Amino acid sequence: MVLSEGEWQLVLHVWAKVEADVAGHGQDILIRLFKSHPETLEKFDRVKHLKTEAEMKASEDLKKHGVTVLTALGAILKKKGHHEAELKPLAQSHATKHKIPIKYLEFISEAIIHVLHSRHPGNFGADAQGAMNKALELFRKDIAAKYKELGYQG
Ligand code: HEM
Repeated sequence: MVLSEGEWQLVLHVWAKVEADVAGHGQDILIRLFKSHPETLEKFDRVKHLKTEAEMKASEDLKKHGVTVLTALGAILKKKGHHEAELKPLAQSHATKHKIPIKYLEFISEAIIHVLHSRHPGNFGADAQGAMNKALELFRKDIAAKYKELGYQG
C-alpha cells in the first residue's frame, strides 16, 4: 500500500501537535492500552506490577516508556513510507527479545487513534483519522513482513 502526499500531510499535521507534549501523550496512550487490554501490561517487566490508573499516572518508568515509543514512531512517520532502515532493529527486538504479537500492535494503534481523537478533535476529523489509520496499517504490514523474515511472524 502507498499513501498520497495529502494523506501524509494530514498525519504529520496532527503529529506536530502531539510533539508539543510527547510525555503527556505517551502516558495517555499507554494507560489506554493497559486498561483496554491488560494482558499487554505483562510484557513490561518494569511496570507490570502497577494495579491502578493512579499508580500508572505516577509511574516515572511508564512515562519514559511512553516518550520512547512516540519518539520512535514519530521518526518512522516522518520518513513517509521510506522507513525500511528504521524498521529493522525495531522488528528484531520485538520479535526476538520481547516477543510482541502483531495483535498487540493493532491494540496500540487503536489506543493512538483514540487519544488523538480525544485531545485533537479539530485536527482529527474523519479524513485525518483515515490517513492515520492508513499510516499505522502500513507500519503493521511492513513490521509483520519483517517478523516472518526473522522467523517469528507471531
Ligand atoms: C508503535 C509501536 C511500537 C514502537 C514504535 C515500539 C518501540 C520500542 C522501542 C524504541 C523500544 C526500545 C529498544 C528496543 O527495541 O527494545 C521498545 C521496547 C519494548 N517494546 Fe516496544 N514498541 C512498540 C510497540 C510495543 C507494544 C505494543 C508492546 C507490548 C504490548 C511493546 C513492548 C516492548 C517491550 C517489552 C520493550 C522493552 C521494555 C523494557 O525496556 O523493559 N512494544 N519498543
